Amino acid sequence: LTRSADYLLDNVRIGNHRQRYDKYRRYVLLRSSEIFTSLVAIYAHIFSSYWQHFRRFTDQFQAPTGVQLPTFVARVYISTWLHDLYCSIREATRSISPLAFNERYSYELLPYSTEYDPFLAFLSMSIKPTHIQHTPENTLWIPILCENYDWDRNEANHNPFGITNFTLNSNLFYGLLAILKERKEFKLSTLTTNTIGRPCWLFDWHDNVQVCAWFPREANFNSQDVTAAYIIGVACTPKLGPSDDDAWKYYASLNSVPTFTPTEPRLTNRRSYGAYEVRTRETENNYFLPDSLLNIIEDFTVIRTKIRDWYYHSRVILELEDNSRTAALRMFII
Amino acid sequence: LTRSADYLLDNVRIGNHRQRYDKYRRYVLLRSSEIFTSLVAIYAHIFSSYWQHFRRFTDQFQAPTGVQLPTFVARVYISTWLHDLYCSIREATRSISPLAFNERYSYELLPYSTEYDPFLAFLSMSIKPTHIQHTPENTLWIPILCENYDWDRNEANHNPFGITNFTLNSNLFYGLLAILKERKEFKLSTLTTNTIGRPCWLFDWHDNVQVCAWFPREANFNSQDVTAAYIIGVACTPKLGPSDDDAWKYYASLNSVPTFTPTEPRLTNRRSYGAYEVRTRETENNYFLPDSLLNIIEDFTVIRTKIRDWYYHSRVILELEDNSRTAALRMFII
Amino acid sequence: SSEIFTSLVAIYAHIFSSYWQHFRRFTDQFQAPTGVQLPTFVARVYISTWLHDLYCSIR
Amino acid sequence: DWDRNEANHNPFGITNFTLNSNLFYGLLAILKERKEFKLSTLTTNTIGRPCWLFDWHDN
Amino acid sequence: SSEIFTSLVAIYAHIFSSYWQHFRRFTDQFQAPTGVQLPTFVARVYISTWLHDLYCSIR
Repeated sequence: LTRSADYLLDNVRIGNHRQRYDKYRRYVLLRSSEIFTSLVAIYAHIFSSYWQHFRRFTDQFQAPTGVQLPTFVARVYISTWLHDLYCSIREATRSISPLAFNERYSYELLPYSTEYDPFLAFLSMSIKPTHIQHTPENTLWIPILCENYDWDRNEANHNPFGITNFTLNSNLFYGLLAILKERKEFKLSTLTTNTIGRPCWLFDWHDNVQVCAWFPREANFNSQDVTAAYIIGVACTPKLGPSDDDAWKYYASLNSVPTFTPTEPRLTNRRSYGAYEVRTRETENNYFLPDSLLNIIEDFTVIRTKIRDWYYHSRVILELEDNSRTAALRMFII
Repeated sequence: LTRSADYLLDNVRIGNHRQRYDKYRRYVLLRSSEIFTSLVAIYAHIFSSYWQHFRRFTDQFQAPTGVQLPTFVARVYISTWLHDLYCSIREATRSISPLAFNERYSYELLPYSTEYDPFLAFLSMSIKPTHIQHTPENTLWIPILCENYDWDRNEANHNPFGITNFTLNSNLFYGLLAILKERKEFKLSTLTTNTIGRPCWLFDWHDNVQVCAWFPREANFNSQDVTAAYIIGVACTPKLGPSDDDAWKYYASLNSVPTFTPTEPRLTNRRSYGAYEVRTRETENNYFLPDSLLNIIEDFTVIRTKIRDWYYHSRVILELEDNSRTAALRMFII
Repeated sequence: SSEIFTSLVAIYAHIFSSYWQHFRRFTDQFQAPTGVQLPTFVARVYISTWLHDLYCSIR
Repeated sequence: DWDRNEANHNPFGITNFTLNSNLFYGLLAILKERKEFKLSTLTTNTIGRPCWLFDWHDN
Repeated sequence: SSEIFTSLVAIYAHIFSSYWQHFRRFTDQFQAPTGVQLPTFVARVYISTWLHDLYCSIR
């Protein structure tokens, strides 16, 4: 059936058509403050495990409040890593998608360090303009640390992103880097200058422990990205996966039945399915009717319409005429 | 980081869990009435350009009311091919998915032919239970010719599906097969005995020639399937792709604006995207209100819930806790 | 393209009618419009298709 | 004056322009199997010949 | 920078129109600002991007 296929392809009759180009750039805002706290909490314990090498170094500093000194050290460490993560994303967007560089990453910063522990040097490698394949849209996701970046040159009051306990201290950071370098138990790796990241920061984090991949495992991730998502025990991005929601139910008083895992009676029948599914339920306890039913009842004291956006992987047939159908059948069966 | 991943895989923390098995069965109802019409129309053309070879054999039969003899011969040919396609799908579902055999294809027919032209043989090879990979749900789509069949043994009265001009005729069919066999113009092909088909019949057909694939091209189809779908110039199934539904808009009477492919504004934002997208609108003429909302209007002389069903490819993290996070981090940075 | 069509139809109907035994059984299913002989009608169809394809050749 | 209806297509101003797919392809098959009639594949040149460019006068 | 722009847009719209069977489906997603044709729209975007990048190359 390849002669008919080739004949339909020589004309533009059929093909592989898409409306988006291959690595279509999508910005996605990182959490950047939940990640921060998760990492600070995971690193304060590592530091406390070997605190006999930091108890003298930290005698020069004073913690802001009842925060312990290992948490202070971890906070400064992670704030510096975030500061440098901005810069690593910025240099990655220069070789891939210069438009993201022009619109979101134009401000220049040099990184405090080129060496971090093997894990933060792994997320530095991963949280980058990552590429996802074999989903309906072939996308290049660009991580965004913040929408408006609030830069500053005095690095004592410097808090570019809106993180709460963000603290830059070059004295603390560089003393701690010397400690981690001279100690035989701590290992430091240099940051890799790659351009494409890994999906370790894109999984969807749901109710109990339900972390679920909205993209195929093949060509996307290899269980080392699930490990990095595991050590960051929180979501790195908002929910980006597909959802098949039903119609709205309305209630006068807050008699709303709790969302039962016994599968509360959904109104509409399901349309799309996956191998793993999570059922949720959103609420709106003060929703005002959309200004049209109000009109209708006001002249009472209805026509419904809905926009559907069917998204696909590609368009396969471009121009259908009977003569080409008959010619393709004729060169096949004659 | 592979040591940490093996640690998180021996202790079963991360994984590849799915709630649905690999070739998950899904019945999809075939058109079989539009397919029949378009196949008859495209085969009457190939028969009338070679009518000297069929004119003397078909002088003994009479077309029913006002049908031309090529159209009548094509109707008989296509009706017999559909009869045998039932049996192809039945014997394919017997082996794989024996429960769909028991509940959809229990009735036994005997096939009239093991030999058709190359294209009807290709379609017999393709409209078996197709396997679709790399969509959120790894699926096995099973074509259903009809929900109910209305069997009977009278050959001249048999219409096992709801097709208007379905005509079985044994003498005509076997004389026609003999003619196609001895004419060197026409090819014949033995029907294969495969069990998994091809997605030729599964594309989504929209208002224009906008025929689009809701599955990746890699591992699914190869543009011989696009050709086979092209020769059948109609939709073979209902629309199976995903759509990003908007919120309903309300109007008093039929005063709605026309639909704008120039993108009239949609109420909600966008959540899911494809490389190709088709925007449609669904009008509902007679919709009163939810009866609870009517109760609210009467009590007037608001709360709103909605069930969201997120679907994914797998569940990647099974059991999360800080002891395992700390262990898998320590074994990477110490 | 109107004089060419007429003269080509006229000179091809002659070649078709001297070999009409080979086209008689195939063309019994079609009907010529008003008073056209079947060789002339077949030549008209042939020449109209050739002109259709000549457009594409020049394009 | 284009249009897609095959039985109504008359892309030029010719009176008896008649397109017919079944007739054309059956006729081509006949010309192909009859050893009397020759067939030729259309070339893919780009410059023609002046066969059509001469000046025709009253005689 | 604006006479050059128009000269280049006009010269490239013709190149694009010569092979428009490969852009007629791609440009179905866009809408031209005014009575400007779609090959001119494609050429305008092409040349504007080239000018944008020409700044950078001179820089």
